[PDB]
Amino acid sequence: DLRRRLKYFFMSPCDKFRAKGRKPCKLMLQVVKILVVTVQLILFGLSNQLAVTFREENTIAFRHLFLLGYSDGADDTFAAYTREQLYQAIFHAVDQYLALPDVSLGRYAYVRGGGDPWTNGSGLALCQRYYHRGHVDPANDTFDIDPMVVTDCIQVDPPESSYKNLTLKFHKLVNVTIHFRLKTINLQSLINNEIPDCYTFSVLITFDNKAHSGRIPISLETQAHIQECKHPSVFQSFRLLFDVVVILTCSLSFLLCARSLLRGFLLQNEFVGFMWRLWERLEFVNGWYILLVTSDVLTISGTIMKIGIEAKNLASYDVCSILLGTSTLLVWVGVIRYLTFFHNYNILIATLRVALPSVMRFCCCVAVIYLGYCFCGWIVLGPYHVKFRSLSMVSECLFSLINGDDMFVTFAAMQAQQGRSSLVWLFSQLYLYSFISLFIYMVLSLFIALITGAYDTIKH
Amino acid sequence: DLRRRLKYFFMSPCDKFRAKGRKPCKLMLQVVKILVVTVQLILFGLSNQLAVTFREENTIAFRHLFLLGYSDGADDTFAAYTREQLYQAIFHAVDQYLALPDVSLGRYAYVRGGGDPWTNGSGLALCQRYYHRGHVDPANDTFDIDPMVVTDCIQVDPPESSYKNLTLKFHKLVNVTIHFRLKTINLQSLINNEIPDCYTFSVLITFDNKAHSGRIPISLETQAHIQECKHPSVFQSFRLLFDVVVILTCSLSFLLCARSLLRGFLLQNEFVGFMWRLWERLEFVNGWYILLVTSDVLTISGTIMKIGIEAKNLASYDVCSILLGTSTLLVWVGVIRYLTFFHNYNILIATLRVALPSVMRFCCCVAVIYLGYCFCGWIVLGPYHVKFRSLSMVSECLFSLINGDDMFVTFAAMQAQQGRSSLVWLFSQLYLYSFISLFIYMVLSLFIALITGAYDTIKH
Amino acid sequence: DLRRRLKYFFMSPCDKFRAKGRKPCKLMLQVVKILVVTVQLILFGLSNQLAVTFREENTIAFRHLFLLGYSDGADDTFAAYTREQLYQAIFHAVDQYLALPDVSLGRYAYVRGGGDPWTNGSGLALCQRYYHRGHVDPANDTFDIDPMVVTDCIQVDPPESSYKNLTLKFHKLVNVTIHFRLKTINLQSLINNEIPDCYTFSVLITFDNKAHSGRIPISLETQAHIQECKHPSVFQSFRLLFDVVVILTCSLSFLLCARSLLRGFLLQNEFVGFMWRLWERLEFVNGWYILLVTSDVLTISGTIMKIGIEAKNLASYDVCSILLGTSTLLVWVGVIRYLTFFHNYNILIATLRVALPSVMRFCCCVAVIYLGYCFCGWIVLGPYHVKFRSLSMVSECLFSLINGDDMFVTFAAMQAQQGRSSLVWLFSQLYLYSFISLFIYMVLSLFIALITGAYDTIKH
Amino acid sequence: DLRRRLKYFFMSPCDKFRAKGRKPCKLMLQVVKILVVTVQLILFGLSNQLAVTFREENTIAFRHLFLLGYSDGADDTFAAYTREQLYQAIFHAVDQYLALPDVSLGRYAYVRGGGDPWTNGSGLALCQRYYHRGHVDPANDTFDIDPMVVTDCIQVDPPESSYKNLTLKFHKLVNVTIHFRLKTINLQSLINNEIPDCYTFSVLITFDNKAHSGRIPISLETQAHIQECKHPSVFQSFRLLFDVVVILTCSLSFLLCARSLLRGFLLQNEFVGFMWRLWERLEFVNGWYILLVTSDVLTISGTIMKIGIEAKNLASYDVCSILLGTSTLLVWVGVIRYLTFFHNYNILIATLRVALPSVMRFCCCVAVIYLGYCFCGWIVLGPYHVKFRSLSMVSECLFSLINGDDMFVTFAAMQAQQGRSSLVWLFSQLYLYSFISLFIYMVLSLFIALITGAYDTIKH
Ligand SMILES: CCCCCCCC(=O)OC[C@H](COP(=O)(O)O[C@@H]1[C@H](O)[C@H](OP(=O)(O)O)[C@@H](O)[C@H](OP(=O)(O)O)[C@H]1O)OC(=O)CCCCCCC
Ligand SMILES: CCCCCCCC(=O)OC[C@H](COP(=O)(O)O[C@@H]1[C@H](O)[C@H](OP(=O)(O)O)[C@@H](O)[C@H](OP(=O)(O)O)[C@H]1O)OC(=O)CCCCCCC
Ligand SMILES: CCCCCCCC(=O)OC[C@H](COP(=O)(O)O[C@@H]1[C@H](O)[C@H](OP(=O)(O)O)[C@@H](O)[C@H](OP(=O)(O)O)[C@H]1O)OC(=O)CCCCCCC
Ligand SMILES: CCCCCCCC(=O)OC[C@H](COP(=O)(O)O[C@@H]1[C@H](O)[C@H](OP(=O)(O)O)[C@@H](O)[C@H](OP(=O)(O)O)[C@H]1O)OC(=O)CCCCCCC
Ligand SMILES: CCCCCCCCCC
Ligand SMILES: CCCCCCCCCC
Repeated sequence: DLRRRLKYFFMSPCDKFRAKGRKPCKLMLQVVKILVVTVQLILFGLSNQLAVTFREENTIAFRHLFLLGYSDGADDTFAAYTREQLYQAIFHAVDQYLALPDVSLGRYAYVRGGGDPWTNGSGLALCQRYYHRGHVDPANDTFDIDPMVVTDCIQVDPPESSYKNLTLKFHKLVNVTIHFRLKTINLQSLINNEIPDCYTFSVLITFDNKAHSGRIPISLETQAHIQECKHPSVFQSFRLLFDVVVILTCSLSFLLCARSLLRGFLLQNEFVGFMWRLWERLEFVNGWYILLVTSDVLTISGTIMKIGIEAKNLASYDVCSILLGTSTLLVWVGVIRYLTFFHNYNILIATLRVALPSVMRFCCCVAVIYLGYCFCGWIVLGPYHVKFRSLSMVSECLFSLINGDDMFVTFAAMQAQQGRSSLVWLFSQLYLYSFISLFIYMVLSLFIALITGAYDTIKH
Repeated sequence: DLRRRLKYFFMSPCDKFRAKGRKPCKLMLQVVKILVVTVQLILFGLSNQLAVTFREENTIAFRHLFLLGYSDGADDTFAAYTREQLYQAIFHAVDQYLALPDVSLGRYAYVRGGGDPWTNGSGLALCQRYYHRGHVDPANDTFDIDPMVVTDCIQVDPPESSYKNLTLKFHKLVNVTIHFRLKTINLQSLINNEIPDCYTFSVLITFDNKAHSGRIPISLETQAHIQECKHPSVFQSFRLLFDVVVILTCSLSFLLCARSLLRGFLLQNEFVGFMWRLWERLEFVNGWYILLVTSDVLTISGTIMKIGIEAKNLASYDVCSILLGTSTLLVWVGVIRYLTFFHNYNILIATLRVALPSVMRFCCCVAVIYLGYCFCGWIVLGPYHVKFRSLSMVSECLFSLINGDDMFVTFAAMQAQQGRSSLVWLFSQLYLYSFISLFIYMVLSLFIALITGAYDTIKH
Repeated sequence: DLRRRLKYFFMSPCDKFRAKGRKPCKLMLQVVKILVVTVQLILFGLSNQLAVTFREENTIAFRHLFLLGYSDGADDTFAAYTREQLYQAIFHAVDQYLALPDVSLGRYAYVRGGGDPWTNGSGLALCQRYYHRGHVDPANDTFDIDPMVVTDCIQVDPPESSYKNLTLKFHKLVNVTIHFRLKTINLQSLINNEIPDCYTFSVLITFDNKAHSGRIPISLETQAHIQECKHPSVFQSFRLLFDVVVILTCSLSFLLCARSLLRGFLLQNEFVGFMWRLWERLEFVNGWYILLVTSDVLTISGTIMKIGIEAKNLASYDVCSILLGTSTLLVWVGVIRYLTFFHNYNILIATLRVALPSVMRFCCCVAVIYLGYCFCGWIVLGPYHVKFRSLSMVSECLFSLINGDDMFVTFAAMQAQQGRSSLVWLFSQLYLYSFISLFIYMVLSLFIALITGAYDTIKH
Repeated sequence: DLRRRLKYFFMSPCDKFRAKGRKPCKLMLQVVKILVVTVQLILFGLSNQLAVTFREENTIAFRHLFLLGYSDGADDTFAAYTREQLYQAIFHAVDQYLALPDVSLGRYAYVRGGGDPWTNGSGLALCQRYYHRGHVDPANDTFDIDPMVVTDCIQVDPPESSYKNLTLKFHKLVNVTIHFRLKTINLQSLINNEIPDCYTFSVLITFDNKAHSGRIPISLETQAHIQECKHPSVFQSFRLLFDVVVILTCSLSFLLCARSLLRGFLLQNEFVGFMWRLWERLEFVNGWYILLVTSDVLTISGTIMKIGIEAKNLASYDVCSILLGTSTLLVWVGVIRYLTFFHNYNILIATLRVALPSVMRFCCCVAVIYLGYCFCGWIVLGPYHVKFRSLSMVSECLFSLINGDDMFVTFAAMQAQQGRSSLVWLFSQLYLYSFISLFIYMVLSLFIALITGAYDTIKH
């Protein structure tokens, strides 16, 4: 009565087909889903690459146009050190903004007004921020500071020199910023056969004095707002149709998997009832179907967001990419289920499955030692070692060391400071050698031993 | 009747010699083949190195001569950013072309005419390509584009300034190219005792505006056409003879191996016929002889191509090198057969052979997870990480991570973008840590376990 | 009588609670200790990061202000090679010191007098050191040297050119130094909500001729003396209270652990006495409590030093950081004790414990081979290889090689010297290949085997 | 009669002492030998470091003084590309040579005459080498060359401009060289308390045109001839005594070890004779004593060479360093013998010993595959990949790949050439992926398996 039903429920697709001759719709549906999801992700990535490259190339051009004495690879060290240098950089940026139409290799339009920091009819805002009251007398070890920040900002209209009278309050200066906007048209879209779209680049140039260290870093950042151009004309819809096909495939997969999960739950309820006459009742849950339902939800939501983005109604590229990428990862991981139907592959998959619990437990054991080392290295070596400045950076360095990467440079950075502090150098020697020896000779060896033991258990 | 024949067929060379005292011609033939094939490959590579160096040195000299403000290591970032910069670069290249006889350290001759892009009597072609109709008004978010490309190209005759009147259509410009040819004689051939040959370098300088990003990259490429000089004269054939010797050795090896394979097939047919009174019948096939026949074919074809190339009748160096290198690899791999005749080496070789099937199956299992990670990383991190821009690049990065290479720089690239997008940085942390942990603690451990299990099976 | 007491003594916390229902104060005390110690370390590190950054940024600004022709990344090669270059560098540094008020982006005050090398009223000391008697005649292979060093030093008062008359004794010059001090106020302290403190930077510029090689390296170092500003005023104590809480928690932990250790010792004495009617009697010692007592002592001492430092009465940041970091590492390592109470985690921890003795013995065996290789590589390759200049550097290089890091660059450095000395290049080939092969194929394999054997022993 | 003698012969030092109470002179002699040999090596290395640094610093100073437009890190790319550049470089070098007394920071004396290439009274030789007859007409694809090299060389006397009339035969130029010598005194010897010695630097500047590629590399090399200064005088022998002590210790060790080996041989002869009433008779040979005798010979010879060198009668630093380093390596490896006397260490050492034969056999099996890959990669990728230019470089790259080092850069170098040749890029993908997969997943796994099997054999 019930034993036959339970036996059918826990049977492989091939033997299920032999038993009842039903159509294996779900399996071919999953194959088609993998295909279409991968194709959609590839097309989306190819489309996004072009936009990313356009933005990056424009920003590099802006750095070469507006930053005085800029060269590639200098982003992290580009700074001013004298009052003359700072004035020259600021005035050069403003003059290049005013000369852009006659000098630039790109074609840019000016944007006026549109809220702060710009007044009406103003294209460029040159704003200096300094403390409301600042009296600093290091000679007398004295200071009187009101930390309230005051902004004083000059407005420059593009053509068709009040900024040259700028006077900086160096002793109380917090920062200087230059804000402007440039409109351009992405013609290289025609390479991919699309229609050009209209970009507005919001450019911010920052001269940062918040450290008050005598060194003022200079940076240029851009933010791109993309719109559909309002008058396209190119001499002489199969992308939304594919998105709809993807949505329908994922919807059908979700419905079939949900029906299977519901049937499994009903059978579990029947079994518990008949056994009245949780690790065991959760044996009725097909984890692969949980994974498939999750991937279907992620794909549908990401495809809706993609439709929005490609129509220019949305600009949340990161979230859409994360959803689509995670769903593609899950659907490809789901291919392991088909390999589990064959004995030779199932041996290896079962080995991994039976090893996983002890691997996780050993990871928990190793984590406390690893975290102790992280904290110690951060506190002791952070003042001296560039790779130990932040806790996340320390963790990345230690993790790379565990895997035998970037070891000699880590030792050499401390070598460069051996003469300064001998105690810190000796401590670094002990710290690095002990950590590496412990984690390579003993920890990774035990991971290998756990996997080998699981494999030997499976093979018998 | 037949059992004796089958026993003789499946016997080692030494015991075969004991049984019938026949001459082991094939074994010494294989030894000689390995020797001569390796010698030929070494000579060919030594000869190709000189030509490669000559071409590379000439091209570096051209970059220093013709690119304004060029310096070594700037190939990937060399670009123009202003109209003045572009004009200066173009005019500098043309002026250096015209001044070459009096300034260059090399000796070059001019080439005139000879088809497009050059007219008759013209040495240098300066061509600008722009859209047929281009109206771009980013101010009004408007554009009218006919994507048909128009080429307008100026011709410069070498001496024995109409180009100075060039006017670039910056808004519709697709690219600018400079084409010319230089003839030189490779005298350093005398270092290797050969006869100098005549090179024609086709030089192409590209100013690329296809991105329309305000940044125009500049590159110089060369193509070398090598000929026999028509009037050699050096004050005061044992290379083709060696090629013929190689061809004959490989032909004899091919014939002997083919005869052995035919005999094996005949014996298999006899055995099946007698067993009437495919994994078993393919046991009659000597795989080492399949490999030897393949290597003989590859060596003969590559040697024919090499004879053609060295006479200057062919220029397909890549295919010839691939054929000869693959054949040399195969003949060296064939030395394992001789080690299989000794018990202690055969133990290890048999271990590898019995492990291989499960290793391939586990590779198949690991491949789907790896590919899912590839797709996810490409879509999510490609906009932010230089190592994740293309799918092949993503695969290379992930493969290097599996083996503990370039890990910290991968983490640091994302560190550099933590402030921008926190969600993407957190995702990258999860992505990298999970991938590395999974593939190093569990996957490589299982490869080790598979090999160890195979070894323990062999030793019992 | 006694067996019950001994059984209670060697019981887990849960079963102890069942037996006597006593309060598990020590366990929750240890949890609280871990929490507060970690919080204190994080706060201390965040506070120290700001000061480190302030000092580093000021020093970089000084290098750009005072070193003629300095650029970032040139610290290790910055040098003078002509007499004119050296004079220009010295005079540029002094002129920039005199012009600092009108050119610097920072706000600095001059410091006068205050002991050597400065006289009263002098801000900058320009001192040249040369041998008392030096006659060097390489033409006649002759020299007469009195190695006693003479110091002649010019004093410059800051404003509100006797140094321009400096004449260097080039042939007998030992070095040149420029000493001065600058007072500044650390305003960026307000970012962390603290009160700005007063920094005195002692700047030393060295032109070093001790090698007498014709190349004089130039360096700039700073030493920061931090004080409480004597007239703070910022428009509109929960850090010392936390330190006191930490001290009290660690004191209570120390007392409870000491009481437990004393009770264990008394029980051991009773057991030996009753067994009259050291590896066994030390079984009565709880090693986790030894570790906890050590961590308590380190935390208390480090917290006292931290209280001193934050009040500006102490400047021993290195020792305080080492104490606090080591204590945090120990308290996090102590979490393993709680995992040992659960069978599945205890299996892995016990595996590590039983493997440790043989791991240490094998480390001892490997150490002599490693040290022999260190000495050989230092003596043979040190003259030619940058990574082999010092013994500690050699050890770092070899250790990185063992773990598969920085291998190809090590080979390439010797490749760059193959033409010079063929014998040394061949020796380096043998040396590197043999070391790497031995230590990767055999040594690490044996570490894996030891751990696997221990794991198999534990699982049975 | 004999069994007692054989039993005594094969006994440990402790049990030997119990049996006969003889003095263990050899063991303490070996301890003293290790100590003194290590001390000698350390002192020798510290002494050599100073001389190496002096030579390197002088050579860097020469590069900055004599090479026009030279900067650090440009050694490998420093070249001339125009006739004007080459003339300027040559004339700048000669002018700096003539101005050296008034410009250099070092103190140098001129050397005149003394054989070729200098005439009597000449300090600098400026020599150009070109073909005897050279007619190159690339326009007509014609050339008439007599490869005999003619040298024409101008002589410059130092002061107390015929070279300015140099005319270069650019079309037939082989190279240009500048030779001169400078005498200096190594004053920094006083830092180590030694006596300054007199250096003669032979400086060679080469402008190399042997490629005839239009790019002429420029290099500067030095050769240092060190002498004892003939008139030392420093205001106000325990190194040779230590060398004699080392020689005597090694002589005594050699004699005792030779006596033991002779006794072993005599006992073996007795045993074979009595067994009449080679793997077994070589069991009578103590391999540790063979090693000790070798190390004694190497140490004595190296110490003799060191005595010669330090007296300035010899200049063979490389051979002496190799001898002393190898001997120190051997004496430190000999410490394993003492660990073999203890069971727990002997287990691990015996594991390594019993694994070694199969490890060597597997290395032999792996070598043919590795060499096939080396040849294939050299021939196919050498034209395109910098890491594959020479066979030794290919081997170093592949060995580094086996150990997971420098993998991503190897892939990226080929990425940079994907557009050029797609066939070569695909081949490189297959080549690299297959090599790395094979050698990491299967070969290293089998090394681990061999060691684990040996360990399990030893433990039972
Ligand atoms: C009255 C119906 C009410 C429910 C409505 C929804 C019905 C619906 O989704 O059925 C899914 C199946 C295929 O679903 P599919 O997954 O291909 O097949 C099922 C699975 O193999 C399942 O095993 P697991 O996958 O391991 O859980 C098994 O237990 C079911 O048998 P069982 O029923 O005897 O237990 C199968 O029917 O059938 C269609 O797909 C109908 C196509 C119709 C024509 C389409 C247009 C031409
Ligand atoms: C009538 C003949 C028609 C066929 C013509 C071609 C004949 C031809 O290739 O024979 C190859 C053998 C050597 O060939 P070689 O490979 O050295 O030797 C054979 C292999 O050992 C083979 O074993 P596998 O290699 O394991 O398959 C074995 O079965 C054969 O014995 P079997 O015949 O009893 O079965 C051997 O003869 O003999 C010559 O090489 C003759 C030299 C002649 C003189 C050369 C100039 C001085
Ligand atoms: C007359 C007393 C003289 C000694 C004075 C110091 C007394 C002192 O430290 O006791 C520690 C314990 C808790 O200490 P705590 O560590 O939580 O608990 C002890 C441990 O569990 C110990 O095992 P191990 O940790 O494995 O060694 C066990 O043997 C002891 O039982 P036993 O005594 O039967 O052998 C327990 O009492 O009790 C308080 O903490 C009192 C709180 C009082 C109220 C506080 C304010 C509200
Ligand atoms: C008539 C003698 C002719 C031969 C002359 C040379 C004699 C010479 O080298 O003896 C070495 C031994 C110490 O040598 P040493 O190595 O310390 O000791 C020997 C080893 O232990 C050897 O074992 P292995 O090392 O395993 O082979 C063992 O067989 C010998 O016993 P056996 O003789 O019963 O077989 C020992 O004598 O004795 C001195 O060192 C004498 C010191 C004298 C005083 C020095 C100044 C105060
Ligand atoms: C039948 C249930 C077994 C678990 C399948 C889900 C595995 C997901 C891997 C991420
Ligand atoms: C006797 C047949 C066994 C297989 C030999 C071929 C192996 C080729 C390795 C690439």
